[PDB]
Amino acid sequence: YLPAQQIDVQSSLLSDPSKVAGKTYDYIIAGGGLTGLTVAAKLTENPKIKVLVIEKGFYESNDGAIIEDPNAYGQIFGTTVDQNYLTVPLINNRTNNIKAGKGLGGSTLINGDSWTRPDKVQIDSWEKVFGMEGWNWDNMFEYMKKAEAARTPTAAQLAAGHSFNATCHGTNGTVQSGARDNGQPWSPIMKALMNTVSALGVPVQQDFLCGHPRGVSMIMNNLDENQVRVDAARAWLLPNYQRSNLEILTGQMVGKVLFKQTASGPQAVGVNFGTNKAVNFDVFAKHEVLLAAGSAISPLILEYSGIGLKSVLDQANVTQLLDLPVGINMQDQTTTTVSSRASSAGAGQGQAVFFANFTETFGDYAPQARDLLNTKLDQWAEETVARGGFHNVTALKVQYENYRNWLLDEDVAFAELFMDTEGKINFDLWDLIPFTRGSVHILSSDPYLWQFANDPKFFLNEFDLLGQAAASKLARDLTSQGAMKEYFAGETLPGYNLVQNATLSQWSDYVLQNFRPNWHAVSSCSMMSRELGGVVDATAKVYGTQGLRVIDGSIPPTQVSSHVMTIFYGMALKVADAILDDYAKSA
Amino acid sequence: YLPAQQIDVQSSLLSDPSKVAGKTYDYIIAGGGLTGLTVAAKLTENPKIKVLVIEKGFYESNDGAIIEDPNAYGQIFGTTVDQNYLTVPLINNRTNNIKAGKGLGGSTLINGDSWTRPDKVQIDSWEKVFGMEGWNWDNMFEYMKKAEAARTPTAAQLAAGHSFNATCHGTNGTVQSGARDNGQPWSPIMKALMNTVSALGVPVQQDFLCGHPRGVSMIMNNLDENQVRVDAARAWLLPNYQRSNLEILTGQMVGKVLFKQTASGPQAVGVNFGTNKAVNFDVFAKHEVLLAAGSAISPLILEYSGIGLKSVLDQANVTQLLDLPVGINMQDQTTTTVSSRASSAGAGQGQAVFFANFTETFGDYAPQARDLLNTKLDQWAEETVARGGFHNVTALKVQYENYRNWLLDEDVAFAELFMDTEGKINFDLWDLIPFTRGSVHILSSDPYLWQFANDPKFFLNEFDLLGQAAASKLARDLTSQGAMKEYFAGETLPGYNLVQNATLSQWSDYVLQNFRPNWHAVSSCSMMSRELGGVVDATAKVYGTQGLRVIDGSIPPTQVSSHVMTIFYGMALKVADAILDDYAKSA
Ligand SMILES: *[C@@H]1O[C@H](CO)[C@@H](O[C@@H]2O[C@H](CO)[C@@H](O[C@@H]3O[C@H](CO)[C@@H](O)[C@H](O[C@H]4O[C@H](CO)[C@@H](O)[C@H](O)[C@@H]4O[C@H]4O[C@H](CO)[C@@H](O)[C@H](O)[C@@H]4O)[C@@H]3O)[C@H](O)[C@H]2NC(C)=O)[C@H](O)[C@H]1NC(C)=O
Ligand SMILES: *[C@@H]1O[C@H](CO)[C@@H](O[C@@H]2O[C@H](CO)[C@@H](O[C@@H]3O[C@H](CO)[C@@H](O)[C@H](O[C@H]4O[C@H](CO)[C@@H](O)[C@H](O)[C@@H]4O[C@H]4O[C@H](CO)[C@@H](O)[C@H](O)[C@@H]4O)[C@@H]3O)[C@H](O)[C@H]2NC(C)=O)[C@H](O)[C@H]1NC(C)=O
Ligand SMILES: Cc1cc2nc3c(=O)[nH]c(=O)nc-3n(C[C@H](O)[C@H](O)[C@H](O)COP(=O)(O)OP(=O)(O)OC[C@H]3O[C@@H](n4cnc5c(N)ncnc54)[C@H](O)[C@@H]3O)c2cc1C
Ligand SMILES: Cc1cc2nc3c(=O)[nH]c(=O)nc-3n(C[C@H](O)[C@H](O)[C@H](O)COP(=O)(O)OP(=O)(O)OC[C@H]3O[C@@H](n4cnc5c(N)ncnc54)[C@H](O)[C@@H]3O)c2cc1C
Ligand SMILES: *[C@@H]1O[C@H](CO)[C@@H](O[C@@H]2O[C@H](CO)[C@@H](O)[C@H](O)[C@H]2NC(C)=O)[C@H](O)[C@H]1NC(C)=O
Ligand SMILES: *[C@@H]1O[C@H](CO)[C@@H](O[C@@H]2O[C@H](CO)[C@@H](O)[C@H](O)[C@H]2NC(C)=O)[C@H](O)[C@H]1NC(C)=O
Ligand SMILES: *[C@@H]1O[C@H](CO)[C@@H](O)[C@H](O)[C@H]1NC(C)=O
Ligand SMILES: *[C@@H]1O[C@H](CO)[C@@H](O)[C@H](O)[C@H]1NC(C)=O
Ligand SMILES: *[C@@H]1O[C@H](CO)[C@@H](O)[C@H](O)[C@H]1NC(C)=O
Ligand SMILES: *[C@@H]1O[C@H](CO)[C@@H](O)[C@H](O)[C@H]1NC(C)=O
Repeated sequence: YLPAQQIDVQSSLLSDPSKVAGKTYDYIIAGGGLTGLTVAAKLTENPKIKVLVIEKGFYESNDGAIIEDPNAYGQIFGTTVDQNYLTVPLINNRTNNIKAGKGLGGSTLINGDSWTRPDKVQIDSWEKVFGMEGWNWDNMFEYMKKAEAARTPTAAQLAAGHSFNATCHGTNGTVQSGARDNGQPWSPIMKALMNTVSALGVPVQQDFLCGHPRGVSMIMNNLDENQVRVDAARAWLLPNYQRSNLEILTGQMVGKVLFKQTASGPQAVGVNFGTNKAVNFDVFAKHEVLLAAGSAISPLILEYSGIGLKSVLDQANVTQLLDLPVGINMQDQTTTTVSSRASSAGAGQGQAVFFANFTETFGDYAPQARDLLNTKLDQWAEETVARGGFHNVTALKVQYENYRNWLLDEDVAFAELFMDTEGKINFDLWDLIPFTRGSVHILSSDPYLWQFANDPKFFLNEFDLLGQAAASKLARDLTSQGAMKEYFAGETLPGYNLVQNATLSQWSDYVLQNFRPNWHAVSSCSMMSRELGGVVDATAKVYGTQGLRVIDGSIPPTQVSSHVMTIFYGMALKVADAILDDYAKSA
Repeated sequence: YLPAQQIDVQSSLLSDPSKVAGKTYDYIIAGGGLTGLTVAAKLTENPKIKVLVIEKGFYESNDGAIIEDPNAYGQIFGTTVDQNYLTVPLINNRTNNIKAGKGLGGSTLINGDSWTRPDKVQIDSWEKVFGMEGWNWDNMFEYMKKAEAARTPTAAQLAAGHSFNATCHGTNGTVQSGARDNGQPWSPIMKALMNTVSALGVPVQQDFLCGHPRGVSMIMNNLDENQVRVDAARAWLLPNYQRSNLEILTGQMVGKVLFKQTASGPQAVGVNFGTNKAVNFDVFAKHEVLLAAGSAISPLILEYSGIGLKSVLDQANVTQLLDLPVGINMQDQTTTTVSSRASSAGAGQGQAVFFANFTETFGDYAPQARDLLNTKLDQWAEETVARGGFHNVTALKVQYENYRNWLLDEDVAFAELFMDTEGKINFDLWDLIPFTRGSVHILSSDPYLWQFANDPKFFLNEFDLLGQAAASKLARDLTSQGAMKEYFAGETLPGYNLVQNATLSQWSDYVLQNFRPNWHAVSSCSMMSRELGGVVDATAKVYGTQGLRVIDGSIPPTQVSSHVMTIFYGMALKVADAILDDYAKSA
C-alpha cells in the first residue's frame, strides 16, 4: 500500500444546510452509503434529474491508510467514521456496538472488502418465495456483474489458492475487484485448509461469485490495482461529484420524511434533515425520497415519520401515518472468533473463506440439528413473534421453511468461517442463516436524538446458538486437523478460556458470552410481498405510500451466504432502474 | 416528575460555523459541559468579556424526561447526547463504552445526579502534596458551597434515611440540590443498610458534603424543587444565554488550538473547529483558549495541537510543539454490580451510598491488602510507568504514597457502594482510589477523525482488582446480612454466575470479566507541579504555553471519594476567578 493522491472531494460538496434548505430536488436520498451513492450516480446520469444526497458523514475516502488500505481494517472503529451504534443489552446482558460507516460510502468505508456473491437459490427465493418479481439469480447475477470490473489473479495469487471462474466476473463495471495482495509472501495455510477440507470431501476453489458459494476458497476484494479500497464514494461519487445535478450535503442527518395526504396514501414530498430538534430544515422532492441510511436507520426514519407498528409509534409518541411492519424481521449474524498461532512456516498473507453447509458445520450433531429444523419451526416462529422479532407467525414460518429448504435441500452454506493468516490461523466465523428475528425501533419522537432500541435478538433462537457453537467448534477442529495441523502452534482464543475437548454444549455457553454482531443486519424494511410482512415492494416502494422507497440493506428479505456488497450494488442498480422507469412514466 | 414548558435555548444559539469563523473573542471555551459553561457564565458576568463556547452537541435540557427526570437515568445512553466513546480493548479483551454527555451541560445532562463532596484530605493534598497553591479543602469547600442552593430534606426524606449537616450546604448558589423524591413510598432498605453497617461499627448518616464521606448515607442530588435535573446548561446557560457577550456555537468540535510562537513559548491565539478535516474554521481568542471538552477529549485537543509526549505525537504524525505529559496519569474507576431482588416489603424508592474505608472494604483481607500497599508501591509505580500510564516513577510514587496515606492513615473512603432500591437491592460499586494510571492519546493527526486510544488500564494494577473484588464481595455480603437479610429475596447478579461462597480470588476473576468504566476519568491533564508530571498549574494554565488553560475534569490530580460534580463546579469557579484575575491584570 502506498498513500497516493487523493482528490479533496469534500471541499466541492455541500456542508452548509442552508444551501439546500427549502429547495426542491427531483430525488432526495437519505444516506450516501453503498446504495445511496450507487442510486445517486445512476439517477444523475440523466441531466434533468436533480438529486440531493444527504449524508450524515463526510468524504473520507482520502483519509489515507485507515480507509484506503484494506489491511488497516478495524482501525477506523471508534473514530468518527464509525457510527458505533449501541444495541440494547443482548442475551449476554451486555450492550454491543454496531460498526457501520459514517461518511460518503457508508459501511464500504470500513468493511473487510470481501467480495463474494450469494447462493443462486437464496436470490431466487426473493422472487419465488417472497414474491418479488424479477429478483432472481439470473437477473441479479447480471446486475452484480455490471457493478464490477474484476482483474484475474496473478500466478502467486493462484498458487496461494485463488481460483477464478471467468464466466462469473464482470470486467467493465464500476467497482474494481481483485485479489488482495499486501506484498507479503503468501501463507501456505489457505492451501493447507483447502487440502484439509478437500480430504473430507468439501469443495475447494469454487469461485464464490458464481452462485453456489461452498467449501474453501480465496476470495476477491473490492480493491483497485493499487490495492486501494474501492469504497462506494470512490466508485460512484469520485467520478461524478462535479455533475451539476448531483448535490451532496454532508454532515447532516435525515430525520423524517415529509408527506402530503393523497387519496392513495401518504405521498413523500421531502425530508426534514439537520442535526438537532431545533437545528433542522425541510427540503423537498418533486419525485421521490429514497431512504438509504442503512438497515439500522432507514426503519427508524420511517418510524420517526409515522410509518411503523402502532405499538412502537405509540410508545415513541409518534402519530401513526401508516401501520407497516417496519423495523422487525431484522437479521444480523453472530460472529465468534477461534484463533490460533501459526508456526513460522505458516507465516505470510492470505485470507480464505470456508462456506460450510449444514452437515459440514454440524458434523456429528447434524442429525440432531436436522431434527430441530424439521420439528421446531412452528414453535420458533411463535416465539420469535412473541418477542417482537416479527408480527405474523404464518409469514415467519414461510421464511423458516425457506431457510430450512436452503440448509437441508439446497446445500446452501450455513456458516462462514473466515480465515485470516498473517502469522495466525484466525477464524472469524458466523452462522449465516439466523432463525432469530430482531427489531430496530425508535423509542421517542425526536429523530435527532436517535433514541432507538436496536435489538438483533441474537441467540434468542436456540438453533442460531447451536449453529454458532458448531461452527466455532468446527473452526477449532479444522485448525489442528489434516494439513492444518502442520501450521498449528497453539490456540489463543478461546485458548484456555474453553477446554480443548469442549462439547457443543460448552461451546454454546462460550459463544453466548463471546460473540459480537456480524454487523450485517438486513431485512429491517423487508422487501417481500405485503402479505408476507414486507415493508417495500419489488421496486423498493414502501407499501401504501407514494414517492418513498427504501433502497439499502434494510430491504433484502433474507440473509445471504455471502458478503453483501456485491448483491447490494446489484440491488442498488436494479432499484435505480426501477426508479428511472417510474421517472420516465411521469413524462 | 412533570414535563413543564421549556425554553428553546437552542434557537438563540449559533449552529452556523460561518457566523463565528474568523471572529475574535476574548475567550474561547472548547466544550460547553460542566466546567465550560460554569466558566463561560462567570466570565460573561463582565459585559465587556466576549466569550465563545464551542460545543460539540446542542441544547438538550428541554428534551423532556429523558434528560430532565433523574429517574430516567441511563435511557439517554446510546442517543446522540451520549458521546459513547470507545476504549481500547481492556484487560478482559473487550472494548468498553465511555458514557459522556454530548450537548450543553456535557455529562451533567446524562449523569446520576449524585451530589456528594470529596474528603477534605484529598483536596488538601492538591495543595499540600501536588503543590497547587490555594487548592485545599477550606478554599474548595467555600467554592463548592457557593455553587449550590440546597434544600433541607422533608420529614419523610429524613425518616427514610436522609441526614443533613446544615453547615455544609450552600443555600444561595446556582445549582440547586435536594433529596431526590420520585413520589413513591420510601424503601426501608436504606435504613436497613444503615442499621446493618452501624451494627458493624460503620458510620451512618454522615453528611457527604461535609468533608469526610464515610459510611452509609442517603445523598443530595442536583435537582430543583420540581425534581428536575439541574444540568450545567440549566444552571449556568439557561439564565444567561441572552447575554450579548456570551456566544455559544453548537454542533461543532474544537479540533486543535492555534498557536503563535513567542519568546516565552507557544501562545494560544484561537482554535480550529468544525466537523471534518475539510470542514473546519479558525476562530481567535484575544485572551485565552480554555479547554473544557472533558477528560477524554481535552488531552487529545492538546495532542492534536502538538502538545504531548513525543512518542505519541510521532506515532500520530503530529509535529510536536511542546513536550508535556498530556494524556497520561488518567484515573477512572472500575464499576461492578451486585444486584439482588428485594422482598415486597423492601419496595419503594431510595438510593443509599456506602463510602467504605479500607478496612470495611477489605474486611478479613485487610492485613494482606495493607501489606501490598506497604511493600509494592515502588513496583507498581515502575509497572505503571512501563505500561505508559505515567512517565516518571518517582513522581508517580508520590501519588501512590499520597493514596496510601489516605487509605491507611486518613480513614478515606476507598470504595463506594451505590445502592439503588426500587424493588431491588442493587449495588453499583467501585474502588474509588485506583493505583492504575491510564492514558488517552490521539492515534493520527486529523482531529476530526477523533482516532484515539482511550485506555484506562483498568485492573493492570493488582490492588485495583483486589479492591474491586473485595468491594464486590462486600456488596454481596451486606445484602444478606443483619437487617438487610429481611429484604433479601435472592441475588440476580452475579447470581448463578458466581458461587455464593465465592472467595476474593473467585470474585477477582468475576470482576475482571464483568466490570465497566465508572466514567469518572480524571487526571488526563493533571493539575500538579510540573516536576510531579503536571500538565497544568494551579491556575489551570498549560505549562510552557500562554493563553491556554485546561479547565475540566482532565485536571484534578487525584481521584476523589465522591461524585465529582460538586468539586468540578467548585474547581470551575476557582479557575474562573483565576482567569478573571489575569484578565484584570491585562488592563
Ligand atoms: C485476552 O486475549 C489474550 C490474547 O488472545 C489472551 O492471552 C493469550 O491467552 C492464550 C491462552 O488462552 C495464550 O495462548 C497460549 O500460549 C502459550 C504460549 O505462551 C501456549 O503454550 C498455549 O498452548 C497450549 O494451549 C493451547 C490452548 O489450550 C493449545 O491449543 C495448545 O496446543 C497448547 O497446549 C499444550 O500446552 C498446554 C499448556 O497450557 C497443555 O495444558 C496442553 O495439554 C498441551 O500440552 C496457548 O496457545 C496466549 O499466549 C496469550 N497471549 C497472547 C498475547 O495471545 C488472554 O488470555 C485473554 N484474556 C481473557 C481474560 O480472556
Ligand atoms: C442476564 O441477566 C439476567 C437478569 O439478571 C439473568 O437472569 C437472572 O438470573 C438470576 C440467576 O443468576 C435469577 O435469579 C434467581 O431467581 C430465582 C427466582 O426466579 C431465585 O430462586 C434465585 O435465588 C437463588 O439463587 C440466588 C443466587 O445464587 C441466591 O442468592 C438465593 O438465595 C437463592 O439460592 C437459594 O436457593 C436455591 C434453591 O432455590 C439453593 O440451591 C441455594 O443454595 C440457596 O438456598 C435467584 O435469585 C433471575 O431470576 C434471572 N432472571 C431475571 C429476570 O432476573 C441471566 O442469567 C443473565 N444471563 C447471563 C448469560 O449471564
Ligand atoms: C464492519 C463491517 C464489515 C463489513 N465487511 C464487509 C465485507 O467484507 N464485504 C461486504 O461485501 N460487505 C461488508 N460489509 C457490509 C457492507 O459494507 C454493507 O452491507 C453496506 O455498506 C450496506 O450499504 P447501505 O447502502 O445499506 O448502507 P451504508 O453503506 O451503511 O450506508 C448508509 C449511509 O447512511 C448514512 N446515514 C446514516 N444515518 C443517516 C441519516 N439519518 N441521514 C443521512 N444519512 C445517514 C451513513 O452515514 C452511511 O453513509 C461490512 C459492513 C461492516 C459494518
Ligand atoms: C454516566 C455518568 C454518570 C455520572 N454520574 C455522576 C453523578 O451521579 N454525580 C456527579 O457528581 N458526577 C457524575 N458524573 C460526572 C460528571 O457528569 C462529569 O464529571 C462532569 O460533567 C465532567 O465535566 P467536564 O466539564 O469535565 O466535562 P463534560 O461535562 O463532559 O463536558 C465536556 C463537553 O465538551 C463537549 N465536547 C467534547 N468534545 C468536544 C470538542 N472537540 N469540541 C467542543 N466541545 C466538545 C462535550 O459535548 C461536552 O458537552 C457522571 C458522568 C457520567 C458520564
Ligand atoms: C454438505 O456438503 C457435504 C460435502 O461436504 C455433502 O456430502 C456429504 O458429506 C458428508 C460429510 O461431509 C458425507 O458424510 C456424505 O457421505 C457426503 N455425501 C456423499 C454422497 O458422499 C452433504 O450432502 C451436504 N449437506 C447438505 C445438507 O446438502
Ligand atoms: C475504617 O473504619 C473502621 C470503622 O468501620 C475503623 O475502625 C474503628 O476505628 C476506630 C479508631 O479510629 C476505633 O475506635 C473503632 O473501634 C474501630 N473499630 C471497628 C472495627 O469498628 C478503621 O480504623 C478504619 N480503617 C482505616 C484504615 O482507617
Ligand atoms: C463457474 O461459474 C459457472 C457460472 O458461470 C458455475 O456454473 C460453475 O459452477 C462455476 N465453477 C466453479 C468451480 O466455480
Ligand atoms: C400472515 O401471513 C400469511 C402468510 O403471508 C398470510 O397468508 C396472512 O394474510 C397474514 N395475516 C394477515 C392477517 O395479514
Ligand atoms: C458538619 O459539617 C462541618 C463542616 O461544615 C464539619 O466540620 C463537621 O464535622 C460536620 N459534622 C458531622 C457530624 O459530620
Ligand atoms: C521525576 O519526578 C520527581 C518527583 O517529582 C522529580 O524530582 C524529577 O525531577 C522528575 N523528572 C525528571 C525530568 O527527572
